[PDB]
Amino acid sequence: DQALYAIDYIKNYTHGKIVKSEYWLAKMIDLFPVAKRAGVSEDVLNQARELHYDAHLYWEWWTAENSVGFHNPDQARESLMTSISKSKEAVSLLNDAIDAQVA
Amino acid sequence: NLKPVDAMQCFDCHTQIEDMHTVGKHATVNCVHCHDATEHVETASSRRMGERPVTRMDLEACATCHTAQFNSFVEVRHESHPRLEKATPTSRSPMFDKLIAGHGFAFEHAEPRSHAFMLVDHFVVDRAYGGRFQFKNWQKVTDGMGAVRGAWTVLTDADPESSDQRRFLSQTATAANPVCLNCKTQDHILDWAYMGDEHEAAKWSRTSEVVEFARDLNHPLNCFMCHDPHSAGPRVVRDGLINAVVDRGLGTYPHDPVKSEQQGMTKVTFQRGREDFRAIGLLDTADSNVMCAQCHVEYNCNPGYQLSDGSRVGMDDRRANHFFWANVFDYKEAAQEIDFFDFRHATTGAALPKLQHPEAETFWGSVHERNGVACADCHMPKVQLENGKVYTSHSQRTPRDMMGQACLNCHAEWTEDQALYAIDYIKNYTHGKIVKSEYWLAKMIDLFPVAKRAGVSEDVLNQARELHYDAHLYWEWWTAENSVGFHNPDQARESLMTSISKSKEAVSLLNDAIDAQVA
Amino acid sequence: NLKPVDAMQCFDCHTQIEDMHTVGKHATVNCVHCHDATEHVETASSRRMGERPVTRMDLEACATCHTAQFNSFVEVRHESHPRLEKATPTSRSPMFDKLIAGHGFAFEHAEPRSHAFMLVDHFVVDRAYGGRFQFKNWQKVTDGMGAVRGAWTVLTDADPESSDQRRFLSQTATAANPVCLNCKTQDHILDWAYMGDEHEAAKWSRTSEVVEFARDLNHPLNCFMCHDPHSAGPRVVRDGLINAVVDRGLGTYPHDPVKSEQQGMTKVTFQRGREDFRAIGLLDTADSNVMCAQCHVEYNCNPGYQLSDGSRVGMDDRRANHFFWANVFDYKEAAQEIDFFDFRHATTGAALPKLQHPEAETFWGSVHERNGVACADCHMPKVQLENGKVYTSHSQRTPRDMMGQACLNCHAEWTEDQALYAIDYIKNYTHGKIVKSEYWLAKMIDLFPVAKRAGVSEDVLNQARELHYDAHLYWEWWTAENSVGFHNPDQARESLMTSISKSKEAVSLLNDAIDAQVA
Amino acid sequence: NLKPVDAMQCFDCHTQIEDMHTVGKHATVNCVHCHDATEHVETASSRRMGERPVTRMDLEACATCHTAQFNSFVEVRHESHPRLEKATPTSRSPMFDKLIAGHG
Ligand code: HEC
Ligand code: HEC
Ligand code: HEC
Ligand code: HEC
Ligand code: HEC
Ligand code: HEC
Ligand code: HEC
Ligand code: HEC
Ligand code: HEC
Ligand code: HEC
Ligand code: HEC
Ligand code: HEC
Ligand code: HEC
Ligand code: HEC
Ligand SMILES: [Ca+2]
Ligand SMILES: [Ca+2]
Ligand SMILES: [Ca+2]
Ligand SMILES: [Ca+2]
Repeated sequence: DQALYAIDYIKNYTHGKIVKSEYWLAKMIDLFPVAKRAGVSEDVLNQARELHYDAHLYWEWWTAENSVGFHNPDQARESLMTSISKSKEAVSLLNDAIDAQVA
Repeated sequence: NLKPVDAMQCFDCHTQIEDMHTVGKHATVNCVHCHDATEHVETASSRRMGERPVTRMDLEACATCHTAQFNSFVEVRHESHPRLEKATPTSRSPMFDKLIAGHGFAFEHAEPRSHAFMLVDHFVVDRAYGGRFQFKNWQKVTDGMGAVRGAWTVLTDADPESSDQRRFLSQTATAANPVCLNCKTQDHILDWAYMGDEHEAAKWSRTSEVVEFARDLNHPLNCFMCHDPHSAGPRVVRDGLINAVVDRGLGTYPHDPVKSEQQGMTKVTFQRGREDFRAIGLLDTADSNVMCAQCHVEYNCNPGYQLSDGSRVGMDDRRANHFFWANVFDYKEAAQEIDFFDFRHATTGAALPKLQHPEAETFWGSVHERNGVACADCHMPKVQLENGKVYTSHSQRTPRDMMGQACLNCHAEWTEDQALYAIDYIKNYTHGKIVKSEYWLAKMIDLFPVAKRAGVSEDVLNQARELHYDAHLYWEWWTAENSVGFHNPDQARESLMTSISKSKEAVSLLNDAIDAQVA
Repeated sequence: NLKPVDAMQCFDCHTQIEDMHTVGKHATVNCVHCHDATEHVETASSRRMGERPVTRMDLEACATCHTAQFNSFVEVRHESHPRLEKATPTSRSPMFDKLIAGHGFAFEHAEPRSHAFMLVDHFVVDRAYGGRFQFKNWQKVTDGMGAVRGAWTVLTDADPESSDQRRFLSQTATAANPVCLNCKTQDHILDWAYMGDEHEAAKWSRTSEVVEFARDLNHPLNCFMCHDPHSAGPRVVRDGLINAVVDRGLGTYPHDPVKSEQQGMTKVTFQRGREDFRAIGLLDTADSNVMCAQCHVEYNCNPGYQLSDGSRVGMDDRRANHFFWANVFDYKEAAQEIDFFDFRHATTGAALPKLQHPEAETFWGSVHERNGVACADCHMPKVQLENGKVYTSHSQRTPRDMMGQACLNCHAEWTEDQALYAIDYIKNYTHGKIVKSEYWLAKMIDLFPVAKRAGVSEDVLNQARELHYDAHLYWEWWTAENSVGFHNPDQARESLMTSISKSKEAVSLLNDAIDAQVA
Repeated sequence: NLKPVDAMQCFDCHTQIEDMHTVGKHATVNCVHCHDATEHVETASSRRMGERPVTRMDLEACATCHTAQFNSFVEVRHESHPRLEKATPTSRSPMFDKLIAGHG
């Protein structure tokens, strides 16, 4: 029971960071149509697309991998925190650009 | 081997301890079990401490003569899933990230696990210390006995050379402050003045550097939090609780003056240099409702802002250590009474409250509470033995693990499966209304950017923000509270229906205003 | 609530207690936990007792600070079948009635059950008090906690107005005497002189009226039988054991002088006025082999007869309280040394020994004993806890209930089923040889009436009687011993083959003599 | 205790019930098990009901002679989770509120 509990600690923690990475990716993705329709420049959209590559990579590795973090818990944690960081940077970029177009 | 000291010599100075120790069930328990005071005795005067004696606060100090209670307390319930994030589709609050955006809990909020881990879990959670403290390795997460022995036996500090709060991992927060620690440990009981006020005799206070404070603390939920070590009689030590019940005269049962008198609290104060320093609350009866309410309540333990003018309320302010001592329908008035809110929502801009596990305030007025039932009856009942000396279980956990003692002794008309079915009926119904409240809150929140970008007036947005306060309060109480409605099902239902009503009113307001701007 | 007494004042007289109490792990344990000495202190001098202080012998005196050990001790093992007669085809000795005829054990001899019941079971067995004492009703047979609280809380006396041993039911015997009680209780520890010799300061002795003595005794297997109450250190209190080990110089391990020196015993005597009165044996180490040997040995605790001339040896004689402290192959010589036998066989007329549960003397020289294993390793091991303070189980019972701790910790090469299979191989083999030994003993016994009636000479019958002594000894050791050979399988095998050899020799002798007379 | 009624008297009016009752496996089951019709019999005509008889519709009316089927029917399956809302992430329709908006 102690060994199973140790596995579940890692899987539960990793899965929560996968879900949070998805929340931030989804939040960024939903801003793209709003930005395009508001007249945000291709230069800004391309900057956001470059951030999307990294936000996607550092998340999808972990939904693709079958151990839910168990095989390398510190690596999963560092990667998923990077995904979230990249999405947040993209959300800020797009929101600011949308707000400038509207004003 | 321990050698007894002359307690009468101590009592020549310590008349308060004499009055307590000589009369209760620890009258034969010598001071040497918990104190090393040789140099203190040689140097103290009637008014000055001299050399400070050593006081043991480890739980093993009580385990020598009370092994059964200690072993029960340190049991790890492996079925209480560990490090399980609440903001996921399969846990308590699927839309928590959207609803709580702007608050430190967004960084991590896991479900509770067994009491042995409370202090280590406080130190390692991602929202507390910027990831500074971690288990030594991932095997240590199982070690309840090690955590009890001391947090620093199982944890590391990423930088022992600095004491500032900062981020060591990118997606962390630094929400921890000294007030939090009062619901994780009382190792600091002699080093902390009542309420965490500045005091000459206090090493630590509300305004301390929390990283330095953390390093001085070791043990979870000390045995003496509910039991006076000198009299062995029932008590509480938590300052904010004593402040609500006694200082503010609210009583142990604010809705019931008679029960408050029968089951009351007496405040006892201890001085340093003849100035009030610390306090305890002795209980009239061994009332677990009040013992557990030292921590299982809604509280302030953090900086915030004034509702009146939006200005900062810092750790230096008494409001940073506060027990509201109010049920869900009295809470808004209680927060207005101290002119306080917690955070501004990141999307809506609304001033919002942050709610903490309010089991004690939720239990008031429930069918079980009105019938004289208390937390311990369901969560730490007497052990049943075919042959043996009965003692009280100290493994505070769900009644599902001990249904015979926790439920069926009172409910003779039910089998175990029938009692579980009754619990699940209430939890299933309540959870569906929590999910529906989140759906309507999320729908309202998503309209704020659309309204702002459409040119909706600040007057209309401010009206919606006022509705957001209520929609949030009447929802979050129930994701914060751990029983998923069981502790007071009719109250949960009325509150969650109010949340939904408030969100719907705000959605209608915003949609109409957006539509007018567009036309 | 208890109020502590001034222990230093006691020590002004009691220097022997001071030297024990101040040094051990009970230095902080006040006398008031076990003594009521107020009127004693008011009236005593260092040379005059004054009023006799009260001493507590109840187990709850220890349970107050050691609940885990107490609760483990009082557990009832329901799978240890109760009141199960050994003289039946499905138990230990199918032909016991034929083989033991002439002895009191023929009236009833049940298998042992849990320790909580030892004093009540002694009082109610059909062989002991003529049926005088019974459980209050048949429900009380389950009440281990009640028996521990006191025998007289669960038993009745058929005639409180008389104190003579007599039959109240027809098929009972009156074998009980005061020496028996020393292996059931030590409630009388302050009222019984060493060995039960007559003494001015002793209320009770070997020659007391056993019904009166019985009425004054309450508790089974007191906690202080293995633990000194003043030092908390390991000891024995049983007079017969101290007499064998120390007075007679045999040592704790008669077959190993080195182990006897490393794991020895120090006799401590306590005086009444100028005179030696009682004694204990303090142990060098916490050696359960010697603690359990206070009772699990072969003994005299009864009147008998002399081998030399057939004369009666009564309770007044020192031989009526005796530990032989000899293995099966040394026993005959040990009994010759004191010139003693137990009974004359009802059919054969042979002088015979009666054997009592010789677990300690059987265990000597076995593979486990030679490897430093002790009774507690298999029968009261440390508890294993995922999280908790380790303590020693006090539920003395078969290892089958705790195979992980009792066997598999040392035998990593085995599963539980493999270890059980190895135990059963030995018990099955040993039991088959016990049954064969009984077959040959019964065949011999049955020839005695045929031989007598055919006019076989007394010289021949006497030769056969001398063979009966050995055939008996080398069989009954193993029905008396409770492991069915497991404690020493090679010795059981050698002894049982000797029994069968002796019976076959007697059968041949008698058949030949019968045939010559005829055819 | 129940006392049987004269079913043939009923059948004088109730030919449809006669055709059904006399032929099936309840031909020996008396009307009193399910109907109290004393005042009805005294007041009815061939075409008018008169006083309305009582008709039992409780399941225990069948349980007297068919206890096994009744006991099987009333069993509660505790594993069939009660009051469990379908519009939640862990049930049948996670997005039900959005999709059904406008319906009760
Ligand atoms: C008079 C000379 C004293 C003697 C004798 C003992 N103590 Fe004391 N103690 C004394 C003072 C003036 C104070 C400061 C608080 C006050 O009452 O004014 C103390 C403090 C303590 C404490 C608290 C220590 C802390 O960290 O805050 C303890 C635990 C304590 N003292 C214990 C103690 C013991 C066990 C004594 C007998 C061995 C003893 N004290 C004697 C004054 C005097
Ligand atoms: C463990 C079973 C203890 C026993 C035995 C004794 N003390 Fe104690 N003491 C103990 C604790 C955990 C604390 C911290 C405060 C709390 O309320 O839990 C204390 C504190 C004191 C103090 C300080 C009181 C104050 O001014 O703040 C004093 C003066 C003190 N203790 C004295 C004392 C004496 C004299 C004892 C022998 C009679 C004694 N204590 C026993 C734990 C335990
Ligand atoms: C042995 C030296 C002890 C130490 C160390 C601790 N306690 Fe104790 N406790 C002890 C005794 C002999 C008793 C009386 C037993 C009886 O029932 O007569 C107690 C009692 C308690 C109680 C019950 C009090 C009551 O019901 O009024 C409590 C709650 C208790 N003890 C708690 C406790 C704590 C928290 C300890 C560590 C600070 C502690 N005890 C140490 C003996 C000993
Ligand atoms: C021997 C071949 C092993 C196997 C099979 C398993 N584990 Fe292991 N584990 C092993 C070692 C030598 C270590 C390092 C410990 C040390 O010596 O310092 C570990 C470590 C772990 C950890 C901690 C991982 C971390 O990142 O800190 C965990 C949580 C753990 N082991 C669990 C675990 C599980 C659940 C296993 C079965 C699936 C398992 N281990 C097998 C050695 C071996
Ligand atoms: C008493 C009024 C408390 C204050 C002050 C703090 N916490 Fe707390 N905490 C308390 C309880 C009763 C519980 C269990 C019930 C629950 O809903 O969780 C907790 C739990 C935690 C946990 C574990 C669960 C989690 O949220 O991840 C952590 C990590 C935690 N608490 C941290 C924490 C912080 C950082 C605090 C100061 C900002 C704080 N707690 C104060 C009771 C009380
Ligand atoms: C409050 C959250 C508690 C903590 C911390 C500790 N105990 Fe406790 N204890 C608590 C309750 C509600 C009760 C039952 C009181 C009643 O009469 O209903 C107890 C009881 C005890 C006792 C008395 C004997 C018994 O009933 O078991 C003892 C000796 C005891 N508790 C010891 C003890 C120890 C050693 C603790 C730390 C491991 C401890 N308690 C903490 C509530 C609380
Ligand atoms: C019986 C009438 C109860 C009383 C009195 C108290 N609680 Fe309770 N609690 C009860 C139930 C049926 C549940 C749900 C348990 C389940 O397995 O579904 C709870 C839940 C909690 C929890 C969370 C426990 C968990 O799920 O692991 C906590 C922290 C809790 N309760 C605390 C608590 C407090 C502090 C109480 C006194 C104010 C209290 N409970 C009383 C049943 C009962
Ligand atoms: C000298 C004035 C004494 C003081 C002070 C105490 N005790 Fe004593 N005790 C004393 C004597 C002379 C005797 C009799 C010795 C003899 O020769 O027989 C005793 C005896 C006891 C006993 C044994 C009683 C029995 O059943 O045989 C006990 C248990 C005892 N004393 C306890 C005791 C306690 C606890 C004391 C301090 C409270 C104490 N005694 C003081 C002489 C004196
Ligand atoms: C509380 C007032 C106690 C009473 C009553 C009894 N015992 Fe005790 N015991 C007590 C303490 C505080 C300790 C020391 C704990 C430690 O490890 O520091 C002990 C110790 C023992 C031991 C172990 C001794 C050793 O290893 O050297 C034993 C065997 C023991 N105690 C037995 C015992 C008996 C038989 C009692 C009834 C006569 C008894 N104890 C009462 C506290 C208290
Ligand atoms: C209610 C209809 C009962 C049934 C069913 C069982 N028992 Fe009973 N038992 C009952 C009573 C009222 C009594 C007498 C209690 C009293 O007033 O003294 C008993 C007694 C016993 C006894 C003791 C018999 C004796 O001769 O002393 C035993 C051993 C016993 N009961 C056991 C028992 C068993 C095993 C049952 C199921 C087969 C059983 N009882 C059923 C009341 C009732
Ligand atoms: C210590 C050397 C003992 C003496 C003196 C007496 N008995 Fe005993 N007895 C002893 C042990 C170790 C056991 C358990 C092991 C076993 O083989 O039984 C017993 C058991 C009993 C029992 C229960 C089993 C039974 O035989 O029915 C009884 C009723 C019993 N003992 C009675 C008894 C009598 C009457 C004694 C004096 C003639 C006597 N015992 C002395 C250890 C010792
Ligand atoms: C001999 C037949 C014993 C009887 C009677 C009692 N105990 Fe015991 N105890 C015994 C052994 C062999 C041991 C282990 C010694 C070792 O070091 O291996 C113990 C130990 C204890 C202790 C120490 C703590 C622990 O290891 O659990 C205590 C406090 C203790 N025992 C208490 C105790 C009580 C309360 C008893 C009466 C209910 C009791 N012991 C009887 C052997 C024997
Ligand atoms: C002719 C005088 C009748 C007699 C004899 C009985 N019934 Fe009747 N019944 C009669 C009529 C005209 C009606 C109205 C329906 C129709 O066929 O036109 C009824 C109705 C009933 C009903 C239905 C009652 C209802 O609530 O709708 C029942 C259950 C019924 N009748 C039962 C019944 C019984 C059991 C009789 C013998 C005891 C009986 N009826 C005789 C006319 C006549
Ligand atoms: C006793 C007075 C009965 C009452 C009341 C009810 N039923 Fe009955 N039923 C009864 C008998 C004697 C039989 C025949 C048994 C056989 O197999 O011979 C039946 C049969 C049925 C059946 C089976 C019919 C078939 O297979 O054709 C059914 C479905 C049935 N009964 C249902 C039923 C209902 C629903 C009742 C309450 C309205 C009811 N029965 C009452 C005897 C009795
Ligand atoms: Ca939990
Ligand atoms: Ca709050
Ligand atoms: Ca047995
Ligand atoms: Ca013998």
